[PDB]
Amino acid sequence: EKTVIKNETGTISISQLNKNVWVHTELGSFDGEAVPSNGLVLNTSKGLVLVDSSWDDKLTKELIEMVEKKFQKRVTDVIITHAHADRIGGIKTLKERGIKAHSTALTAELAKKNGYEEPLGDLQTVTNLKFGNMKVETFYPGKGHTEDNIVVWLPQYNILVGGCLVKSTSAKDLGNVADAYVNEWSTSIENVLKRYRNINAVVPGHGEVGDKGLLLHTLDLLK
Ligand SMILES: [Zn+2]
Ligand SMILES: [Zn+2]
Repeated sequence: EKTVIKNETGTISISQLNKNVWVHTELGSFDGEAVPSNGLVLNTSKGLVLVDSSWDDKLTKELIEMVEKKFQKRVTDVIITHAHADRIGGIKTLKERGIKAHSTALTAELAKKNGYEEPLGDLQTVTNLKFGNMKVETFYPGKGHTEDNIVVWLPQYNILVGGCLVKSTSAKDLGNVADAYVNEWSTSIENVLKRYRNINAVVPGHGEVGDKGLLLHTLDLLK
């Protein structure tokens, strides 16, 4: 069984996928309803790297503090996968702590438009990063859940962070489609399936970790 570690109220939890990769999950509170959100923690020889922040600054601060204490190293970098609050809500905390906040230019453009502090806008359609020995690829597959959503691939593990482009099994509909492109979203998923033909685990933006079947599930929800 996978190691799971929580804060006191259970609003932040980390679950181990392998020696150096954990999923972080936080509960936001909205109209009295708990709404969970996932990202990744990468434990690298040169610091911790997160995929996504959290709903707000309070949660982002607590997440950073938890992982820095546990892994005994600093959070150095975060990859922001689109400009909604569950992804980027902690950007003020990142910037003031000197944590590098990577994003596409479009994500940065949308963040600014919406009144958030800006991430770096450094990621291209395909970008390859390396942190210590940890390899990370970012990929913009096209519009879907939002116009700017990217996925993150760990080629040493064939782990895909689908983010909010990819729905969990428990999701029975597409959720928030105000900012979505539902006629393009299938093609974007197909672009991911074509790029990564052998996938070991898929982390959705919300809900339980799964596998390639989550991509197929999302295709079915788009019919
Ligand atoms: Zn979103
Ligand atoms: Zn989301």
